[PDB]
Amino acid sequence: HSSGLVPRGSHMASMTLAASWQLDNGLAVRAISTPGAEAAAALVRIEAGSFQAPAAWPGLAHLLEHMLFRGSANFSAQDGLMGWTQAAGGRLNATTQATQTAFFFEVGADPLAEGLARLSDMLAAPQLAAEAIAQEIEVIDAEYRLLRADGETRCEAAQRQMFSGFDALHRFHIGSRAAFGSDISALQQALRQFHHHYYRAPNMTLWLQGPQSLEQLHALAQRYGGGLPSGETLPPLAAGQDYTLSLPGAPQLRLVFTLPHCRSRGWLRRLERLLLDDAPGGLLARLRAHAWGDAVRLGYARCGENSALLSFIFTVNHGSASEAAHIESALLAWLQALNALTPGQLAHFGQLANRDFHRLAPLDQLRARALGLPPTEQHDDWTRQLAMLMAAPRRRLAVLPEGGGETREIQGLPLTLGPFVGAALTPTVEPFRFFSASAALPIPPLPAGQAPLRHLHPDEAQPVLLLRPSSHGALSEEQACGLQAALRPEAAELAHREGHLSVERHQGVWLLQLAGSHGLICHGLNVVNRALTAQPPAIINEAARNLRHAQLKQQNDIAIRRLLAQLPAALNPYWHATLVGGDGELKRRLSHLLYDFPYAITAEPHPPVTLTESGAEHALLQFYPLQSDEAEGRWALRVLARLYAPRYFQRLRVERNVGYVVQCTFHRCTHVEGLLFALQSPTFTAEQLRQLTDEFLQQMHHELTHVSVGELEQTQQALQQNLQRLSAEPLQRAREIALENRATIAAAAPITLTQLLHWQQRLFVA
Amino acid sequence: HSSGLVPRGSHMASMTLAASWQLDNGLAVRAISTPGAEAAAALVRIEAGSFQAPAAWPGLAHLLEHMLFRGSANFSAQDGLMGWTQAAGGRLNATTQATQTAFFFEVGADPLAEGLARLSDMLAAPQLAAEAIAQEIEVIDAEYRLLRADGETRCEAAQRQMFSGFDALHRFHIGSRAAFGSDISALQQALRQFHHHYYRAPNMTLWLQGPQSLEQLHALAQRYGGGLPSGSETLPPLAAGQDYTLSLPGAPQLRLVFTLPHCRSRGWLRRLERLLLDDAPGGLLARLRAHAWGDAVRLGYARCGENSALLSFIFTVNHGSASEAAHIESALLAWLQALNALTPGQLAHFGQLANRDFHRLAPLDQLRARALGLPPTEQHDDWTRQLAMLMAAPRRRLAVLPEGGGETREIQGLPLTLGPFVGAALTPTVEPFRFFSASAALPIPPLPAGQAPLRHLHPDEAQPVLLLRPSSHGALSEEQACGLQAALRPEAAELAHREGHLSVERHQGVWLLQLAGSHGLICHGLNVVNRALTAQPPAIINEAARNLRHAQLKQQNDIAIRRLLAQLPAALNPYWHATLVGGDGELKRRLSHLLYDFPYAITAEPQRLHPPVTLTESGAEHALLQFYPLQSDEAEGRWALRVLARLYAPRYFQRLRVERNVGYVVQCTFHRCTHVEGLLFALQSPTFTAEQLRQLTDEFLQQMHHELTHVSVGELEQTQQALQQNLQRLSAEPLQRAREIALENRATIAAAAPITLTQLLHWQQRLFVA
Ligand SMILES: [Zn+2]
Ligand SMILES: [Zn+2]
Repeated sequence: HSSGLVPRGSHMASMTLAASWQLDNGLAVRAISTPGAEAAAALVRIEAGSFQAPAAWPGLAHLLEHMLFRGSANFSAQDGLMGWTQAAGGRLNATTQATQTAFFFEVGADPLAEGLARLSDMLAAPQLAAEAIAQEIEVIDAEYRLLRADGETRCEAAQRQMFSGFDALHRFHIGSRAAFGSDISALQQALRQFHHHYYRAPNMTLWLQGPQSLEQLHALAQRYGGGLPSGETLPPLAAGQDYTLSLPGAPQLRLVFTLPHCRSRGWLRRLERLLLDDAPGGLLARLRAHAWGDAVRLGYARCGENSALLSFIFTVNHGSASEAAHIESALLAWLQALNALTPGQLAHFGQLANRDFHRLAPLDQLRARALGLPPTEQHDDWTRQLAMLMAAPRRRLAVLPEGGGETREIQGLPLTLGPFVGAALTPTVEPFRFFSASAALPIPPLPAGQAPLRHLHPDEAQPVLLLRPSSHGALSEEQACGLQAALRPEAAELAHREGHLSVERHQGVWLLQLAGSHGLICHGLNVVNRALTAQPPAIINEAARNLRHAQLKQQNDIAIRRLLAQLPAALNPYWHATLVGGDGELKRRLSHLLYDFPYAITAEPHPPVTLTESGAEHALLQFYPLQSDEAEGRWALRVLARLYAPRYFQRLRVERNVGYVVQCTFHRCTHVEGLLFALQSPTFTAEQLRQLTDEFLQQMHHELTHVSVGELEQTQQALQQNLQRLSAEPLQRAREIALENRATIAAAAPITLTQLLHWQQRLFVA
Repeated sequence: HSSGLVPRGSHMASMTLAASWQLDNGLAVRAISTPGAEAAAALVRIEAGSFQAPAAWPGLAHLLEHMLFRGSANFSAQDGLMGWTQAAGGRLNATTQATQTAFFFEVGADPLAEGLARLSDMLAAPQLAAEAIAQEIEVIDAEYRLLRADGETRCEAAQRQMFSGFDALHRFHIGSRAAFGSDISALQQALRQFHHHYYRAPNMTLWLQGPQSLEQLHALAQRYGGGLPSGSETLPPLAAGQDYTLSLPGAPQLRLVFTLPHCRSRGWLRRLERLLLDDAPGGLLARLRAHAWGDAVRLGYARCGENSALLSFIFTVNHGSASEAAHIESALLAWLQALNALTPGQLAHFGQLANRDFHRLAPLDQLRARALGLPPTEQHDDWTRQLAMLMAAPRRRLAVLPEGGGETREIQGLPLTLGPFVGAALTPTVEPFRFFSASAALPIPPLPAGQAPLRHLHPDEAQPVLLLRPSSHGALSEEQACGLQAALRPEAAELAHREGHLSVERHQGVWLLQLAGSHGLICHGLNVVNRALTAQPPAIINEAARNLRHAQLKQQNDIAIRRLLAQLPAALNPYWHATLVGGDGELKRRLSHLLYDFPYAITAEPQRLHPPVTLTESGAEHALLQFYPLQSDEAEGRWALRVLARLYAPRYFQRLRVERNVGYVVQCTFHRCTHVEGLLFALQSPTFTAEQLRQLTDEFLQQMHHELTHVSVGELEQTQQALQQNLQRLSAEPLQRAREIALENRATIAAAAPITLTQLLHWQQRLFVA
């Protein structure tokens, strides 16, 4: 027995903390305190969506969402949450779904009260000015014309067509000039009645997440949540027909199960993490090995208080009938396999799934809690969930370029629906297998040869190896897809051992990234050399299907995103290697193992771009790069961006309705920093958009002289506060050290308006 | 629809992360990364306890637990975990339970690998030397004789007597000179078969928690957990038997014991506990106190086998009459039925409140809870099914009274005076319980015209804390203190739901009223403190009297060395002083006005030396307790004291506990008592006398008088660099952080650091020669 008498002084860990409340008005509150965090975020969810709009007002809810950003009893639209977030360099978005609606933002810690002040106000007392309604009728009709051509929007309408239950399921919900009406006065009282009936506190939930303490978060809830007003069932979905949908693009198989909507939905996040696992033995490895398919994602959509659709969305290869039957047969057997997961496997994959979640940004964590997949809990009723789903009614949507039927107006969208030509399911008897025990990491042999290696922040912890091609074009598009296909099994294995391996584009720059312990990078780099040398023909084929899918996906994007895709190639055989962290002996063993990397490793040693599109949509992407390498410039470009961005949006989006995409931002692309302008319009031509951007630049030429030195100091403090702090997670942190060089920049701060005005004109005149 | 094109680049929040693995060898690993934490901790739990010892070797497990801290293949007892935790100033302990055993430590972050090295080595390859066995038989037999006088040990033996199911339940498990026997080489073969059978990786779970990344913790778990043995039993559930009355000195108790399946999710028990211990009006404690049926409760949970547990509700009662016991059971059953009605919002509020108390624990204690106690709550845990499982479970009653009849008998090697349970009838229907649901806004209190003084450190800084403390030790009686607690305890629980804090607690000898929260909250709470504390109804003064007598009886039934620590503040020695630590000038000034109506005169804080204190006990236990106060209050002084204590602490332990078994309690530690800092020595022995123990401490101070000059400058530089890192950090929680600022003065203590040997020994002189 212990020989101690008095306990040693003890200091608590200071971890994440949660708390739940119900205000006296009926608002539910969920606070999450994350000490030390950079960002704070908030989200209000309302229990009403599209399905709750009156049958006579299609898209009423969509319109209400737009209009809440158009001014409230204590804030005009500019001083409201939209304009305040933009000045602040925050994030902000909202979503109207079938049965629920949500509004949410992300800012720095301190200005949280001001943000909730405005979120609370727009939710409680929107102006709903007839004049604003008139404007947003046009904005939605534009979004409606654009949505008539969107693959996902039409896929989701098609999926709902596979089920029945109630009228709203198959209604039009986007809205349109036709549907909103000529009587702007009767539209505005429909809005007021919807808002008055559903935007009550007993019908809302507020999530709060920031570095603030639970006590500070409670007070903000009481203060801003207390100022919301105080004061009906859908039947469940029944399975109908399978279908085929004809759409341009890579073919899909979407298996859609109709499920009850349970309170405990974290199991679905663990299911997602297993479904998306690339490891050998899993579902994706099997589909690729047989060239049945290449990717999957999970859709979950609540359709009512006790009714939901869960959709497994496969990108497939041939789109043939026997392909679909093999895929569905594989999914049902894999779901069976998941019954055998041991407690340790459920915990391992469950907490793997939750750390994918904790790595999202606050805004996106709150989104997932409110409308997406919650965090996993280790004592859910896993096998009871599994048995619910495998028995749930399920229908199949094949999406194909040629599919049959003729186009038809369904839910206000053009849907070409034809019968599903299915083959018989053939039992999948081959066993699936999943990670369980992690063995000791092999110790690779070192080559005698040796390649050059940059080593930064030596002998610091959490080492990261970054391998990148010399330039844009030193690695081809088809080679990347070959890299990703071959390393995908192995990166999955490394993720269980807590290593990271990825091959991804980061701001136009292909990076191979390797991180973990010292053993992990050594073993992993060895695995990379072998996986990429003798490439079996499955993986060449898969790489060719992935590239085809990537091309088809691009041709079917909206033009402004397609123009952004085209920016890297408009701005422009050896690789470079940089190790960030780790000791000297790590640097040297990696030096040897890099010699067996299949590509030679060498040691590391633009005028404005205008892109346009014409036709059914008009788009302008203007990139004004900074020619210099100076610290004072790259600082000024960021201060300029921050001052320009809210002005650009307010002038061209809210005042004049130039189009649905309106954005001026700082952007880095293939190591070139510069200012980005983006516009896409249904009416104005690309050249008309370039004219209005030039007009905005001329405006800024004379307006920034007059910026209150109050506004400038607050802007240069705010951006030095965002920027001096390197990232937490070491992959983002390793790029910021090796590539972006955030450190050297807040160095040149602050500066005078004379120096800023100087950098302005150097940037936007020839 | 959104008008953006490119995503704004964002940084993740750097929160807590968790991961689980299984090594090739079968070890389960559960990691928790706590970025920025000061401490790291590790626990290994082994699926074997006392019930698993062979019937022929009473106490084999207890001995194995003692003998694993006596050296292993790569580490002596001094270089091993015990001595190494002592050096680095960390925490260490172990527990053998009915069917499970755990070893765990807590240290600073960086040296975690060193501790895993030692922990791994002692779990895998203990020496188990005969000379140390025979030596440890003595320590345990002394622990046996002491435990035959422990109230809780005997209570836990009586509870098992109310159940049946398998032989080990009622066996003797402490061990004794008698039970261990004279054939020491046969004892050593028994240990080693026990170890070699149960101490293998497939039977072990490793918990690690620190500021390290998940990838680092994973690497450490591989390195040290992979060096554990490889290569790969049930007990039947428990039947209810008899109720009992157990006769023991001390405040009467009632213990209601439910026999349960041992399920895999037990976090619902932590929510039940948060509800059980809630002082709010409408709940269970408030009802017992309003009727003077009893004054406290706690929850016990004991795994007994793979699908058998005992859950025990342990009430400190008032009178202990048959009628009182039946009122308390009637209330508990009604209350458990009340918890059925909790809404999902109430389940989420109390479950997360519960987890917040879990997260206030130190790393070491979180790991203990996970492995052996109440895990964290999960918000979708079939609450009503587990409540329905509990309300349908067989249950038995143990009244514990100072005189209960029957006559002593030897049961589980313990003296137990079991009597029949005198049982009244339940009260057929009884009043409804109610629980917090909605939080209304907080009342704004009105100011008085008067005004009081109030310092104000760290102005206009967030998370303010109001500390009211009496002027000295005799400014508030141990009677009024118990009356303050009884009047605020209701009001403190309600502020806890709104996330403020209100406490009247003794902090290192200093009574302290603490209030923390928003500015609105402190004002409201301070106003409530005044109203609740002005006029106390006889109910509240009775409650205080019951609580005072309970404190007295607990004290005079504790182990001697603990009773002497309780006397140290008295042996060292009516207005109040007001401090605010954070907040506006307007907070300070309105607080200033609201303090005028504090029923005790507040004054401004004013601005001597104490000889050493020797406390002693003689009788069946012999205990000595010496506090050598530092008599100045210079910085270099209050630093040197902390260096010495760090240097002394393992030396005191290695010589007196290990090298000479001088007793089962042995400790040298810096200590701080009613504002006096100093060095504290504590010893308790079943053979040496208090004056003989004083002699070894006298002797020990001379060894360091000479030996201290000869300390490797690297060990001193190292000792001051670990001291300085830990000390310069101010606490996370704002209350501790408030005390450290406004009382302890932690910042100043390290201003003087480092120090050279000449004034370290200069300070050692003043402390002990005078
Ligand atoms: Zn012991
Ligand atoms: Zn829209």
